[PDB]
Amino acid sequence: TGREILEKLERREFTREVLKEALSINDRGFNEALFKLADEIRRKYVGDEVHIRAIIEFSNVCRKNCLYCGLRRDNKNLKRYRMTPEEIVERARLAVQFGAKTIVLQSGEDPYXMPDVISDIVKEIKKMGVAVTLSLGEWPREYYEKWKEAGADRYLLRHETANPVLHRKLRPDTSFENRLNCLLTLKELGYETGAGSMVGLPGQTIDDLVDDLLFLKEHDFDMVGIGPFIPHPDTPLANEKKGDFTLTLKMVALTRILLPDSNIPATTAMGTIVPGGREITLRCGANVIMPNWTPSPYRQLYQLYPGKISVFEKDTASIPSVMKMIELLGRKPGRDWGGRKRVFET
Ligand SMILES: C[C@H](CCC(=O)NCCC[N+](C)(C)CCCS(=O)(=O)[O-])[C@H]1CC[C@H]2[C@@H]3[C@H](O)C[C@@H]4C[C@H](O)CC[C@]4(C)[C@H]3C[C@H](O)[C@]12C
Ligand SMILES: C[C@H](CCC(=O)NCCC[N+](C)(C)CCCS(=O)(=O)[O-])[C@H]1CC[C@H]2[C@@H]3[C@H](O)C[C@@H]4C[C@H](O)CC[C@]4(C)[C@H]3C[C@H](O)[C@]12C
Ligand SMILES: Nc1ncnc2c1ncn2[C@@H]1O[C@H](C[Se]C[C@H](N)C(=O)O)[C@@H](O)[C@H]1O
Ligand code: MET
Ligand code: SF4
Ligand SMILES: [Cl-]
Ligand SMILES: [Cl-]
Repeated sequence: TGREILEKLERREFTREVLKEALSINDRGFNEALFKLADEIRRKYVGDEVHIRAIIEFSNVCRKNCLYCGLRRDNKNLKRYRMTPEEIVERARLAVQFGAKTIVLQSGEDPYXMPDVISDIVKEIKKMGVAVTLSLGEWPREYYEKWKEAGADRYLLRHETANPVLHRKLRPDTSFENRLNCLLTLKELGYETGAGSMVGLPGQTIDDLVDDLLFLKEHDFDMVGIGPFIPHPDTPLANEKKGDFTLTLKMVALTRILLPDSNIPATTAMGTIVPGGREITLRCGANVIMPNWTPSPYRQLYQLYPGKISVFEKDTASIPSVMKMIELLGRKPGRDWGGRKRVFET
C-alpha cells in the first residue's frame, strides 16, 4: 500500500520494487506524502538556502543531431549565433554584479570555442571570485582536463536516459557508454559533476525511470537535473506527447530521498509545462534555481524546446525575479558558492 512504500522510503530500503511501486501509484494522498517527505529531507540535509546559478547560453551552434532538441544540426529553421569571448566575460561580470555566486556557461556542441577559447573565458570569470560550471556536451578527456586547469569547478552532463538502446536511438551521434565515460572522466578530474534525465521521452517506460534513479544513486552525483520532455516542432519528435509534470515531480522527489545531500535544480522546463512549476519543484525536493542570463538578441534563439519562459522581459529581470521567488517561498538566497556539502552516513 502507499503507507508501506513510504515507510520503506523512510527507512532507506531502496529496492527496485519500492521505486517502481512509488512511480506506479497514482493516489493523491500517496503523492502528497511523498512530496512532503522529499521536502522535509531537503530541509534537514540542505536547509532553506536556494542557490542561484546564472546561465549564459553563449552559442546555439551544434554538431550533434539529438532527436528531441531544437538545436539539432538538421534544424535549418533556426538563426544560429555565437557570443564573442568579451561579450561572455562581460555578461558574466554583470551577473556577479547582480549577486550570482555561480556562472553556468552552456552551449550546443559548437567546435569553434573548443578547447582554448573556453579556457580563456573560464580564467577571466574565475578572477571574479565565483564558481564556474560548464555545460558544453561530450568532448575529449584532454579538453576536460584543460578546462579544469583553467579553473572550472563543475560540469553538467545529463545522462538523458540510462536505457542504452533508447539512448542510441535518440542520440544517434553517440551512446550511453560514451556519455557515462564522459561523466566518469569528469568525476576523476575533480569536477563537481551533474547528471540527470528527461521524463516522458517517446518509448521510455516506468522501468526505465527506475533505472534512471538507480543510476543516479549508484554514481552519487553532486547535481541532478531532471525535467519533462517537451516536443519541439522543428524536430523528428514534434508530434510526440509531452512528459507528465506530476510524474517528473515524483522523479525529483525520489532523487532527493535517494541523494539527500545533493544539489537539485527546479528546472526551467518544469516552469514551462506548468505555470509556477519551478516553485512547486522547490517545495518537493529541489534547492537550486538557474535564472536565464543570456542577453537579447540571442536569448530568444536558444530554444531547446518551445515556450521557454523568461523571453519577453528585460534580460536583467531573471535574477531579481528569482530573489523575489525565494523570499515568497519562505526560503533564503545562498550565502556561498553552494557547493555540495556531503553528510556521510550509513
Ligand atoms: C496551498 C494548497 C491548498 C491548501 C489549502 O488551501 N487548504 C485549505 C485551507 C487550510 N488553511 C490552513 C489555510 C486553513 C484551514 C481552515 S479552513 O477554514 O480554511 O478550512 C496545498 C494543498 C496541497 C499542498 C501540497 C501538498 O501537501 C504536497 C506538497 C507538500 C510539500 O511539503 C510542499 C509542497 C506541496 C506541493 C504542497 C503545497 C501546498 O501546501 C498545497 C498545494
Ligand atoms: C550592479 C548595480 C550597480 C552597483 C554594483 O556594481 N554593485 C556590485 C555589487 C556586487 N555584490 C552583489 C557582490 C554586492 C553584494 C553586497 S551584499 O551586501 O548583498 O553582500 C547594483 C545597484 C543596485 C543593485 C540592486 C539592488 O541592491 C537591489 C537588489 C539586491 C539583491 O541583493 C541583488 C539584486 C538587486 C536587484 C541589486 C542588483 C545589483 O547589485 C544592482 C543593480
Ligand atoms: N525537447 C526538450 N525537452 C526538454 N528538455 C530538453 C529538450 N531538449 C533538450 N533538453 C534537455 O535540456 C538539457 C540541458 Se539543461 C535544461 C534546462 N535546465 C531547462 O530546463 O531549460 C539537455 O541535457 C536535455 O536533457
Ligand atoms: C543545450 S543541451 C545541454 C548542453 C550540451 N549540448 C548537452 O547536450 O549536454
Ligand atoms: S541536446 Fe545538447 S548535443 Fe544534443 S542537439 Fe541539443 S545542444 Fe546539441
Ligand atoms: Cl552549478
Ligand atoms: Cl539542469
